[PDB]
Amino acid sequence: SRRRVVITGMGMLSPLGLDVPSSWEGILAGRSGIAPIEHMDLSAYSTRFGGSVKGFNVEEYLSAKEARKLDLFIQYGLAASFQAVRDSGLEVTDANRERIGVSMGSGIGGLTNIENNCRSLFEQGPRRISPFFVPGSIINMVSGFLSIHLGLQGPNYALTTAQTTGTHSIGMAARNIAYGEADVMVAGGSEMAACGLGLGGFGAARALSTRNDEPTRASRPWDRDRDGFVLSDGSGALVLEELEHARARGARIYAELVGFGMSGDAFHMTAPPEDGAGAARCMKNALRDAGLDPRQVDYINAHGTSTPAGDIAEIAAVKSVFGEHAHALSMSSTKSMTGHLLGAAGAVEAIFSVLALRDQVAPPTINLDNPDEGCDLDLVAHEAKPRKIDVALSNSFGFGGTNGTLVFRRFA
Amino acid sequence: SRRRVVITGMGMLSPLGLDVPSSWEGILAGRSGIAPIEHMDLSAYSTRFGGSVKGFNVEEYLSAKEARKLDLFIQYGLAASFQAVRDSGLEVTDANRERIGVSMGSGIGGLTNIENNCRSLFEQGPRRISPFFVPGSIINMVSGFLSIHLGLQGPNYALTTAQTTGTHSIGMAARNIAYGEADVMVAGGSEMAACGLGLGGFGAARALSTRNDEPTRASRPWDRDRDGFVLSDGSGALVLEELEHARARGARIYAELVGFGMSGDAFHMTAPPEDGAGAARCMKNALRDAGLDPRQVDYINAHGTSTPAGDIAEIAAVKSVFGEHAHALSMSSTKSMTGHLLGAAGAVEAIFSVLALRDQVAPPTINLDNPDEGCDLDLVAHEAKPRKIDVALSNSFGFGGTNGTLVFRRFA
Ligand SMILES: CC(=O)N1C[C@H](C)Oc2c(F)cccc21
Ligand SMILES: CC(=O)N1C[C@H](C)Oc2c(F)cccc21
Repeated sequence: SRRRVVITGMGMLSPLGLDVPSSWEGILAGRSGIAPIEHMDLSAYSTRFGGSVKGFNVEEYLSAKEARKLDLFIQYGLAASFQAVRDSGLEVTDANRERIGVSMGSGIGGLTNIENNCRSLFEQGPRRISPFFVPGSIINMVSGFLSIHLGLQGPNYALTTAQTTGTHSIGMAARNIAYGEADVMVAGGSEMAACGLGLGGFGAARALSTRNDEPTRASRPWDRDRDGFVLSDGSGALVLEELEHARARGARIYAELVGFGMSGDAFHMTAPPEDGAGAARCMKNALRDAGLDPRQVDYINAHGTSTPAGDIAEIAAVKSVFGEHAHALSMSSTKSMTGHLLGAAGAVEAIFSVLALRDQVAPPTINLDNPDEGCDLDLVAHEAKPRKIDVALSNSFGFGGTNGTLVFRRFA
Repeated sequence: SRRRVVITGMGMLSPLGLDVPSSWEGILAGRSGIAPIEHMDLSAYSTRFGGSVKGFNVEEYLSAKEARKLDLFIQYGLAASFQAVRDSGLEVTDANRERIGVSMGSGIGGLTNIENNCRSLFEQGPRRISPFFVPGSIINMVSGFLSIHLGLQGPNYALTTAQTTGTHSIGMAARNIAYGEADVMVAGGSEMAACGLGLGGFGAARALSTRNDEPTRASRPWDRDRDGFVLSDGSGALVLEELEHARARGARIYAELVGFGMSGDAFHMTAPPEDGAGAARCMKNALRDAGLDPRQVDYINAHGTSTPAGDIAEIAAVKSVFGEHAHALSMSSTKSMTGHLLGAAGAVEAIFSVLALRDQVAPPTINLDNPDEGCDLDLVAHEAKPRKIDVALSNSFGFGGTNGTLVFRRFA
């Protein structure tokens, strides 16, 4: 029968820091992690900035000879995963290794590596493709390499649900534990899509902000002057653990994962419906799953991408689900500061939602200078808001009409 | 307690055929789908052959306009999915659409689109990248497009576990139904990694057969002269359905899905442990999940990739799990005929496992001319074997050490 699931460990690389505390300090201070991209020449591109991980040292985690064969999305995913496992205090033994698994996802995975090998193929030939091309690039290898390094023999898989990946990964991992398929899961996501194909591809779709001359002000969810999302890199990982398992070993419990919702829009390959009907169905599924009155919700970490259609669909969904309570909860987009980490967005934002619960503070939506028509909720404009938070919701929506909602609450 | 899950619809593209019954006729006749790859200059490549889909007509499924937006692997995934839904007879309505979901996956995703867009980027610059590059290449777009086309509002997601993708997709969709998150799921996988990048990337690892002179004899699981796997393209999809839901509408039931197991080797990035310890744990987990004793298994559809280490690990795992029953079951690799469809392997092989139950026949392992040291099981060498089959397993053992096993049983 269905078991309870708590969060005992968290790990992060973000545009705001190389761990969780440094990232959360930036969040509460309203700091932007967005800047012109330094790692490649983008003069031919319509967008030349994003949220890079700054000063990442993979040799804090892995030998250079290994790191050299792994795409950055794997390196980031492993770094966050190692942080989360160390943060949990869990010791992997012969007695528990079959009961610990991993579900770390990505939207696009090792596009940098694939692009670089495609260049070798076209300019030189197939004789110059890296022997590590497949295991160093494909999405399931965060889960794979983490299991090899820590000895995890439980369920080993990866989700790829575009911008919903991190949320689905955590929710599905929580169901594994709930249903008895595992006692512990490391779950979240990682992304590094800032290569020519990624920036060029999102650029060709005209999905990105082109605020090149003022990158820190580009991501402005629900602001009338928003012009699309800001591409960002990094990783979030959480250690999810069955409650009695956590209690038995005296684990520090950050919060309880009480609800998970999924739904499909069945509307459009890339556009969200204006009424946010799929997002509403998803949140209602999650609140029913959590056994909650919707009035219990204190804080929503929105998807809040800074796209024209996405931001207004989320206001419409929150008003539909919460009615008059929509005006009492606080909702913010931390993508205002981090930008959009794509398949990692739901992972870092689950962590921010747990820290909102730990610290009793709603992170700000920076850059919300002029809220757009209908954007008249408490969106925590500009400055962090200390407040009572017993229940926090994290929402994600993605290409394919794919929706995910996580519901966290304080654990006594 | 848990609901029962049956198979009510199947769909396929393979190197043997453009649907299930054509592919299966090929399988029982011992026909190879392997041939030199056409319309590519593979001069510089060490492998020039594979399993292509022959004569695929996407306009049976999609408008020319929607087809131009989607990678081949997505086209193949949608063809299998549409076939499976038609085969099921299911009518989607306002009363059930929130209870019907999709989990169609891929191991490597859109390498053909990535190649073509790299060509544009490198030749002409980023402003020639296709506007539909990202949404037309990402792995969750089979689930995405299918949900939009058929109006499916249930759980919408995509797995990517390398060569285990199709097995995991089917198993996790079965869990969704068994635990009441959906009543119907479309599940499986699709792959198109011919392309220069697949043949080049697997070739760089020296993982492929290089038997260019005799492509149909290349894939020879457990044969002492095997020299690696054969890359193949296509798709498999099943309609999974809660039993009472199937009975109420008078569905034709092919078989029951009674067990699903997962494990991680936690061993190596691409090679299994010599004794297949992880594969043994996975099969034991799947049998425990079905409440079956190993003695009850009649037929195993092996992973059987034709890699020297993989094939011998499976023999050890099966001997380990089945003890004095290990010679009584029949185990065959249909990859001997189809080659290795990577993330679609487990999807087409689940279908072959269901059809073994329907038709009471073990498909052959073709090319098994000289079984290797210790390969002394009933590997159904050369010719199909009519036999009693009540319980059929399908195994996938993929990169990152990620394992899946499905257990099917006759339904009456
Ligand atoms: C875990 C793994 O696969 N390792 C770790 C091992 C210590 O070294 C490596 C290497 F040199 C090159 C590539 C990978 C690895
Ligand atoms: C030592 C080092 O730089 N770090 C930083 C990070 C906050 O935690 C770590 C970890 F959990 C596992 C391995 C390394 C590190």
